[PDB]
Amino acid sequence: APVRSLNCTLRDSQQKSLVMSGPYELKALHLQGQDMEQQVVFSMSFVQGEESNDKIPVALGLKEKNLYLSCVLKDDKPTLQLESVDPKNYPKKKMEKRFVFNKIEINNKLEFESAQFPNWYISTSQAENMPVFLGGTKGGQDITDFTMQFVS
Ligand SMILES: O=C(CC(F)(F)F)N1CCNCC1
Repeated sequence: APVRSLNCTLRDSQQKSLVMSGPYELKALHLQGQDMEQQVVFSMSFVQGEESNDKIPVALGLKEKNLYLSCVLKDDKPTLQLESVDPKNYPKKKMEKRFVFNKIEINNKLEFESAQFPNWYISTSQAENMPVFLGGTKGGQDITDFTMQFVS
C-alpha cells in the first residue's frame, strides 16, 4: 500500500525548536509564542528497515517540500544534509538508506540514529542558533535526545 506518514515537530531535550533558516539549513533555538510558527514541520514516514519494539525506521521529510534529512560522507565524515528529491517519487516505503533513521524510544525521549552510520545521531549544540548535525556519540555536551509533538 502507500507509505504511512505523520506530521510532527521535534524539540531537543533542552527544549530548543528547529527552524529552516537558510537554503538547506536547519537551526535549533529557544522559541515561544508568535515565533513558534517559524518551526519546521516534518512529515515522518514509516519506512522499510530492521525494526524492534523501541527502534522504528523512519524518514524525515519537510512537510509539503521535496526535501529529506539524509546522512552522507562529506569531506570524509558522516554528515547530516537536507537533500532534494523528485517529488513524483517520494515519499516511498523503500527509502534509500541515507534517508533512514532508527527512531529509538529511551526513558520517554527519542533519539534518531543514522541507519547508514551506526551510532551517529541527529544532534544539536547547547548554544542557540547553531546547525543541526550528525554527531558520532549519544554521550557528552551535544544533545541527542528529542521529544515529538504531533501536528494536524
Ligand atoms: O543545517 C545543515 C544540515 C541540515 F540540518 F539541514 F540537515 N547544515 C548547515 C548548512 N550547510 C549544510 C549542513
